[PDB]
This record gives sequence, structure tokens and C-alpha cells, in this order.
Amino acid sequence: ADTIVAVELDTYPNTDIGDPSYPHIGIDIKSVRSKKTAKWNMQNGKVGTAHIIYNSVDKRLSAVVSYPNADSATVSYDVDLDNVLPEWVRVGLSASTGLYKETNTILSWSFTSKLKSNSTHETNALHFMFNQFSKDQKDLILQGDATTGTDGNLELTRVSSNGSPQGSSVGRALFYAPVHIWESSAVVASFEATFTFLIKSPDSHPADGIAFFISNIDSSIPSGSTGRLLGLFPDAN
Amino acid sequence: ADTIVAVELDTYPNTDIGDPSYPHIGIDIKSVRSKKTAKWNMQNGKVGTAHIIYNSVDKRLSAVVSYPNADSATVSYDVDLDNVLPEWVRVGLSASTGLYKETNTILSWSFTSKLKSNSTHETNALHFMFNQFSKDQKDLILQGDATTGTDGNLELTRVSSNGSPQGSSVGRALFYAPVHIWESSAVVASFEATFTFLIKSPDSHPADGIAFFISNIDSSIPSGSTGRLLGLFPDAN
Amino acid sequence: ADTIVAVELDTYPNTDIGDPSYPHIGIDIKSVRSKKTAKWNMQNGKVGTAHIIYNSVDKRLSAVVSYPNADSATVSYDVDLDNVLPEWVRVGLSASTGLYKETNTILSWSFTSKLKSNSTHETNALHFMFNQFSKDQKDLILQGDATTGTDGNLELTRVSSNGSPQGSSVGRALFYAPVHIWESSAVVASFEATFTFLIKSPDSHPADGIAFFISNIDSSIPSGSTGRLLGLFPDAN
Amino acid sequence: ADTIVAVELDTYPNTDIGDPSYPHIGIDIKSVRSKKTAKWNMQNGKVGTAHIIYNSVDKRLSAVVSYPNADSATVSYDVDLDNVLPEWVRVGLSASTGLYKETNTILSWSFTSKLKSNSTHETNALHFMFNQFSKDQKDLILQGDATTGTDGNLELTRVSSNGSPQGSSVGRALFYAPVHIWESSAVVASFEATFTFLIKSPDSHPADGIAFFISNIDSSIPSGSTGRLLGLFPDAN
Ligand SMILES: [Ca+2]
Ligand SMILES: [Ca+2]
Ligand SMILES: [Ca+2]
Ligand SMILES: [Ca+2]
Ligand SMILES: [Mn+2]
Ligand SMILES: [Mn+2]
Ligand SMILES: [Mn+2]
Ligand SMILES: [Mn+2]
Repeated sequence: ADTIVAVELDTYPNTDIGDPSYPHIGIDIKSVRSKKTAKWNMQNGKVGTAHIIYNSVDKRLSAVVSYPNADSATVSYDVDLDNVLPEWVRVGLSASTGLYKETNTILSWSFTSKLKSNSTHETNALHFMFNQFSKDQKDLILQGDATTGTDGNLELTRVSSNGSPQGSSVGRALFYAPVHIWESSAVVASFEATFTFLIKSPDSHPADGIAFFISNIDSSIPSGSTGRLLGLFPDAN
Repeated sequence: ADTIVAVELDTYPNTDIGDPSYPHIGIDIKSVRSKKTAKWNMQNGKVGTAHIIYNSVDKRLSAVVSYPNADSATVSYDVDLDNVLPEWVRVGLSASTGLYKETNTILSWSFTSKLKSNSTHETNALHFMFNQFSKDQKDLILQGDATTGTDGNLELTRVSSNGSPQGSSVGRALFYAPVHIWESSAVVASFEATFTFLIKSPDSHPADGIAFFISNIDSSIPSGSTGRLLGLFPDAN
Repeated sequence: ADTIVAVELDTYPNTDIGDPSYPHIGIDIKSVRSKKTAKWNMQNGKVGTAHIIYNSVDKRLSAVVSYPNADSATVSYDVDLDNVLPEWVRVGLSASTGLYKETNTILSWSFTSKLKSNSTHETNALHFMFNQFSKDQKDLILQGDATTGTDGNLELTRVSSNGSPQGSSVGRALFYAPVHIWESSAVVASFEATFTFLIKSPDSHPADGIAFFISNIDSSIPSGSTGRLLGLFPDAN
Repeated sequence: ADTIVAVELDTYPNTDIGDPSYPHIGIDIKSVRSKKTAKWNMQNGKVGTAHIIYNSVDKRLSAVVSYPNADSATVSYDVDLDNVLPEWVRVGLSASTGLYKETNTILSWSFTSKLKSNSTHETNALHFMFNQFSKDQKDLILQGDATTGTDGNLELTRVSSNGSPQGSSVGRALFYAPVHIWESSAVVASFEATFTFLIKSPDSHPADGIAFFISNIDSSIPSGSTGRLLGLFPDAN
């Protein structure tokens, strides 16, 4: 099976797989059963921003999510990612709907990876920033239902022409280039990701959420990972 | 045939294909016959730096090369790259040797691409920086004789274990991710590339040079493009 | 007198000092009488973005301005700024009103300056980005009527509490740190500025505009530089 | 008295003020008596690099120092800098010698400060990078014995023309612009500093070290802060 590290914006509480009984931000290490969550005051129809930060000195994966005119939600977990992830990875966004549904719209996505060595010429770096997506976005691998180009946005899950979200949808977008998160001469390794999203549902109960994920390079959508499994996990172990 | 835009650091004057009678920096638009050159005081065994800049407002491709304790060489050409290159490209380094030979060693390589749209959320961006290369550099496509990992460097052409360069060698390295250099809503499109190189030869006449290139995404080494053709062109038309 | 280089977004045509008979983008070298203009389809009450670019290799000062859902205006002028500006400068925004008036609101401002030397350790750099301004913005020098903190914005000219602009107003904001735009070992010197602005007037004829400017470090608002002189020039020579 | 947060590269063990009995990297919160140290294998005459990182989510100040062909030293301390430092600060390098002496040479210095707000337009940023210093570096405040321009370097402490360091010297360099490290709408605040240094002494026992520091904006060299007090503290409380 794939190896997954993710920050989930989980819109629907599934309490039998350990979700708290509210929308929440979570750190997922190789399981949909978050190692840590915080309450998330998700706003149906409002544009949000999530920030994800990590470094190999502090070995702490941290996330913050907010809306304009609102407080943030934040969550941290002590994990050494060198011990979880291979040396080379791909980074991605995943989203799903089930019998409950929402738009999983991404208006922007940026990622920065930095390896500082002990050489006087320290810094290796990867940085991308998407504020506009095109119908043919060749530096993304789209998986399952994901599409680009609708109002210059990334639609991770299925949306009708009417703008209405579809249930039982799963899609992901991975950056084309493998990312080097560990190197033998690196003294400091860090990454930062940001995405702005619009989760809208005609229903009082949207589902199921958006995740920023890091994976083995060859990661694909696990069979039957609609709904609560977020296109990340083959099961809820 | 492939579509090529390159800045050549041409170490060997081939006067029958229009080289001036000295080492020179050149702008190559779809031909090894530079649209413009400047005299280059190449130094056998010294670490050099080349900078390449362009923007869609000025439509001018410019390069500067220098060594520590030395003057620069610079060359400019008015070209609109939207009229030459497809919307999506790959960016690369190429090098060759012929019957005359040199090391084509790259110690570092960086590239920045920026598309600013008329949206209030203006900037799309790609940035990579290599100061260390590893034996398995998965974000590079190596072609022909190119290898990574020897003293943390990129060797574009064949080098023996003794450090001695081999003749009749051609190799390239392309960044894995396609790069988006034109987009319909872009008001300003710009790129910057930098590489530091070490061209060393036991001979008074090194050959044949290093180029930074932009190409169709599916670009490969043209048959018989050792020596004066720099791994860029199938012939000298 | 001060030494001024500016890109003007000139909202009011003053044809006796060479303004074309429409709102226009201009390059000002040591005179309010632009060395080049382009027609600007200014939109009363809409949020705009201007981009300014320059490099010491091409010696071309270029600007682009746009609104969402609208075409850009662009203007270029060949000038070597090493021949106009001292080695050390300050960079700023200026705005004015006269008997005709407008808000000169700045929602964001960024600037990047880069000096690449012939040393293997090439890059000197300055970068700032403001997306929020506070009541006490200590890294800005505010001059004349300029204030910060109203709805997290920079108000270059006087606005009443009702949001109504005042006439006969002049204000500027300069970044606190002097900027080094020429250095003896520099092989490439470049800068990029971006600002997003909101020019709103209850009148069919707003005045007088916003400028991004570079100056001697000790620059101050010239006496009587309200209206058509944009807080930049003591007169219209 | 001034308010100081510093990472010290302490070259001389003063065991009566809590130094361990070896050269060491330390975190100094308002006292020369480090809140945490790690053993530092300082190399007389070799060019080193220190990296300093912090963020307001993890509230952990971390540093790494290394040489080429050598292991790193690292040190971390949990501190919330919003509780120690004012909203506005200056950032600096300090160095001293006493009766034991060393060169306190800086070949390069960079700093990045980022405030991400809950606004859709998230990022405020300051970034500077010095790889070359000039005799008149107007974006630095030099204090005590500090000078710029000798071989394009920053000399924090007194050096004769022969290159020989002087004892009983103290000097600092602060970036000219105040830096905004806390803002009321900020959801994430982070900084990164890097400097490369050359500590050389004709003696087997060099003294006293280099520090990266953050201070009240009006910070000056405390009276009698040569030697073990590093130009940071008026005493060893
Ligand atoms: Ca759930
Ligand atoms: Ca040739
Ligand atoms: Ca006018
Ligand atoms: Ca000490
Ligand atoms: Mn969950
Ligand atoms: Mn040639
Ligand atoms: Mn005008
Ligand atoms: Mn100490």
C-alpha cells in the first residue's frame, strides 16, 4: 500500500473512526485516524486558507486554517518525517464526497521545500505557486474526478455545470516533479504549503473534506476511498 | 524536429557555422548559428557563473557570464519567445565534446518562472535550485552521457574516474516538470536561470561548450549532435 | 532639488504639461513631463494592480497596470538608471488631489532589488511585501497627508471618516531602509515593484493619480506639489 | 536596559557564568547565561555557516552551525518571542574579543521575516541578503568597532591592516529597517537567519564569539560588554 502523511480539513464527523463530533483539522500519519485534531469552525460557501509547516530540526508538523473575519484553528504533532516518508515523495491535494457532498474547490496552492547542506553553497529548493489553473495543467497529475480550468480553479471532486457538487466523488492533484525531503548532507530540511479552498454545499451537513498530502512518488487513489477516507486510505485502520 | 531556444557558452570557434574566432556567449533561436554573440574570455579550470533573464514585456533574451576577479561577457537579442516556443516547455542544460574535449561540470543550477495575471491574486511561479546533485536525482531527466553525484556535481559529458574528460560525448539534464511560459490571462511572464560550471581540459583548445536550453517537453538528444552542435541541433542549418 | 524616477498612474489629463487627453501610465525621469505614456482605462472604484520592472543589462524601465476582467496598459522607456539615480536611493509611493479629488488607497505593496556580483556567492537582495498596513508602520516614512491602519490600508491622500476623499492633498510613503541599486562588482542589477490600489471619486473626473518612485534617500514632498505634480516635482519643467 | 534574544557561537568557555567547558552554540533570552547550549567543534580559520529558525505556532527558537566536511551542532529552546520581544525589533550581529582574541568576520548574512494574516491576501514579508559588504553600507547601523568593505566583508571586531585581530574589541551591525515580528491579525509569524563567518586567531584559545540578535529598535552596545558579554549584555546576571 501507499505511504501517506496528510493534514485533513475534515468537514464531516465520522465518530466510529475517531473523528471528534465537529468539523476539525487533523494530522494523518499513515492512517485516516488523525494522530491529533482541533475543532474547525468550517463556513459553508466561504473562501478559506490552510498553511502547513515542518522542519527536520524541530520534527513538528503544524497546520493553521482560517477565514477572513474569523479566528484560526491550529494543530501540531511531533513526528520525524525521515522515519515515515521515503527520501523522494510527491505532494498533493485530495478531496472526497460520499452520500453527503460539497464542492472541493482550490483557488490557489503553493509549496516550498528547502534542503540546506553544510557546503558553503547551502540551499537546494523547490517552489511552486498556482493562483490560476488551466484546462490542461501539465505540471499536475490529476487522479480520479479532479479537473482544472473551471473559473481558473482546481475542482478536486465532481461538480455539474450548474455548479452543484456530486456525491460519491474522489479526486487528487499531485505536483508532477518528485520532491527531495531528505538528503545525506542536509543540516536543515523544511517545507511550507498553502492552499485557499471553497467548500460549498446546498446541505446543512457537507462531506467529506480536503487534505494536503505527501506520498510515495507512485501514489494512486486507493480503491473505495470516497467519503470518510478522503482519497488517501484504502480502509480506516 | 525539436524546437530549441538556448544561451551557448561556446568554448571552440567553428568559423564555418558562423562562430567568431574566439570562445563566445551566444543566443540560439532554433539554430546553432547564434543570432548574436559576444567575446568570452573562458578560463580553463576556473569556476564560472552564467545568468539568463527574459520578460514578455521587453521581449529580450539576455545573458551574462563571469568568473571571480574577471570582467563579465554579456549578450542580448530581441525575440518574442511566445512566437518561438510552445505554451509548455522543459528547461535544460546541454554539453558536448568532439575530437577536442573538456569537463562540462555543473556545480549549481537555479531557474525561476513567474506568470502575473490581471487577477488580484496575480502570481503563478516555478522555482528550483540545485547546489548539490545526488547519484539518483529523480527531478532531472538525464539524456545521453549526463550523470549526477560525482563530488555532488552534474557531469553533462563523460569523465573517467581519473577526472579526465572524454571526447565524442553528449549529455543533457532537463527539469522533470513542464514549465508554463505563456498563459492567456498573463500580463507579465518572466524567467531567470543561473548555473555555475567548471570547464577544465588538459589541452590548450577545449571543446565544445555548455548551453542552457528551453524546448518542446518531449525534446531528446538529436542523432549526431556531439561536438559543435552542443546536443541541441541535428545539423548546422 | 530631489532626483526623481517614477511610474505615474495619472488619472487627470493636464494637456499644457504634455499629458495626453485621457488617463494614462507614464515613465517620469526627473520631470512630471513623462518621457513615454500609454492610454489607461482607469475604473473609478475598482481595485487595480501595477507592476514595475527594470534591469541594468537591458536598461529598460517597464510598467503594466490592469484590473480584473480588463485588458492591461503597458509602457516602456530605455533609460540607464545608473546615469540618473545615485548608488543609494529610497523607494516610495506618492499621490495627490487638487480641485478634482479621488481616494489614493494602497491595499498592498512589494519591492524586490537584486545585485548579482561576479563572486561565486553572487546575490545581494532586498525584498518587502505589505498586504496589511498598521496605524504605526515603523518600516515606512510617511510624508505630508499619508496615513496607515484604516481598514489595514495605506491612504496616501486625506480621506474623511465618511470615506470621502479631500482635495488639495499630497502624501507619500517611503520604505525606511535605503536600497542599493548600483554596486561596483554587480554584473546584473534588477528590481520589481507591485502595488494594488483603489482610486474612488464621487466625481466623473478624479484627480490626480498615484506614482511608484525612486529618489535620493533624503527626498521630501516639494513645496506646492499637490494636484498635477503628484507630490514628486516642485514645478512642471 | 535593552531587551535581547540571541543565538551565540561562544568560542571561549567562561564556566563561572554557566558556559560549558568547550566552545558551544547557545540560546540567550535576556541573559548571557544561555537557556540551552550544545557542544561546538569550532575550527580556527575555517568558514562556517549558522542557520536560525523560529515560528509563532511551534514557539521554538532553533539554530544549526556547521563547516564543510564536518558534522553540525544544533540547539533548540521552547520560547514564545511575543512574550519576550516588543512588536517591533531590529535584528543584528554582535561580536567581541577580550584578553583572548579572534577575527569576527562575516562573509554573508540573510534574514527572512513573514507574517501570514487571515486575509485572503495573507503574506507580509521582509528579506535581506548580503554576500558583499561595501565601505559605506547605508542599510546597516554599525556600532562600536564594526566596519564594512575589507575584502567585501563585515568585520564586527577590530582587525589591523596585517589582518591580525585586536583584543578588548566590541562591534555590532543592525539592519536599518525595524522588523515587525508580531501583528494582531497574524495567524503564522516566522523568521529565518543565515550568516557565514570566519573566526581566525593566531592563538590556541580564541575569544569571545559571534551572536545573531533581536532587540528593541533603539538597542546600543552596553557599557563594558567586551569579552564574555558579546556586545549584548551590560553584566552576566
Ligand atoms: Ca470525517
Ligand atoms: Ca563552436
Ligand atoms: Ca495629470
Ligand atoms: Ca563565553
Ligand atoms: Mn477526521
Ligand atoms: Mn557558437
Ligand atoms: Mn501625466
Ligand atoms: Mn556561552
